[PDB]
Amino acid sequence: NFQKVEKIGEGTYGVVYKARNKLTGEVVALKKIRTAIREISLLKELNHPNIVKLLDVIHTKLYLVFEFLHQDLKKFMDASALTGIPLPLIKSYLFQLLQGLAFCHSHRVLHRDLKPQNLLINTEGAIKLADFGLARAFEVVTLWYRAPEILLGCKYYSTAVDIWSLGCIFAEMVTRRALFPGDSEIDQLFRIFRTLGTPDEVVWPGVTSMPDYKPSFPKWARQDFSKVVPPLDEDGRSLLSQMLHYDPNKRISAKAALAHPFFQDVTKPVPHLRL
Ligand SMILES: CCc1cnn2c(NCc3ccc[n+](O)c3)cc(N3CCCC[C@H]3CCO)nc12
Ligand SMILES: O=C(O)c1cc([N+](=O)[O-])ccc1NCCc1c[nH]c2ccccc12
Repeated sequence: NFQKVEKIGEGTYGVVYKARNKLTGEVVALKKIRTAIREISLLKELNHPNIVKLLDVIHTKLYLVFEFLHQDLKKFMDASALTGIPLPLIKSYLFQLLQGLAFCHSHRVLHRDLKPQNLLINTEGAIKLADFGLARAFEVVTLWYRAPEILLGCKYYSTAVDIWSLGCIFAEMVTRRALFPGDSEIDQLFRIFRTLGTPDEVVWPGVTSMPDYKPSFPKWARQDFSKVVPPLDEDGRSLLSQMLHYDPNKRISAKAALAHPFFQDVTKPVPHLRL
């Protein structure tokens, strides 16, 4: 084979290896997965600083060669759990991720499975989206970041599902605890309901006609964001509240989120990375 190879983890659609090109010496990441071959390959020339670069596509069964990043945000959050990630770095990372989402959404590409392990960081302060759910689009599953319209059975969900996931990640960076740590689809939905209130037609028109909506759902009252992400200042809570709107049509877009006052003082700090 063309590479020398070491496992780094499991994406949603296949296993990921750190590897060195035998002839070139390039250090890269290889994802092994298992027409569509087409639109994936366009993504080689659609590049953004906050999206992981796809280097090559190879089919026998399907290999994807990516640039290599040195840490993922789950490991970085775990490493930072005793002290917390500094607010300026949280804010820089959120801003960068919204830039990546604005870009891919503007090209009508959804991610669909944002989670801390899929967000990759380097020593220079960048963070990049990875592990796009693009294989269906063209070992226990984590539901903690799933938008409620997905859980309620919406077939044709939108770019808003990514804003929801990013909102959950934002909250988790701030509080150092997962916002909605469910272990089943209904447990995930009811954890969301218990925190944000059971949605109704007032806050989410059409929710009661969603495929998996049940009139027998318990009706929980909404608690206040002061309780949900206490340390976060009012600008951060306002932005988070707009990222976690039940109605996908009221939920803030990535482009709109970038203009939120929370980012008026955004900067690009350097993380303390132990590699
Ligand atoms: C795009 C392919 C890729 C490139 N770098 N990289 C990294 N680098 C960080 C890193 C390096 C060395 C050891 N560790 O533990 C982390 C991790 C990672 N992933 C996290 C773990 C689950 C699989 C996979 C998901 C997201 O692609 N995927 C990638
Ligand atoms: O990230 C993955 O694992 C992944 C998986 C599959 N797949 O499984 O078919 C396909 C593509 C993937 N990444 C592409 C990253 C990418 C480069 N330029 C872009 C421009 C817009 C949106 C995204 C990108």
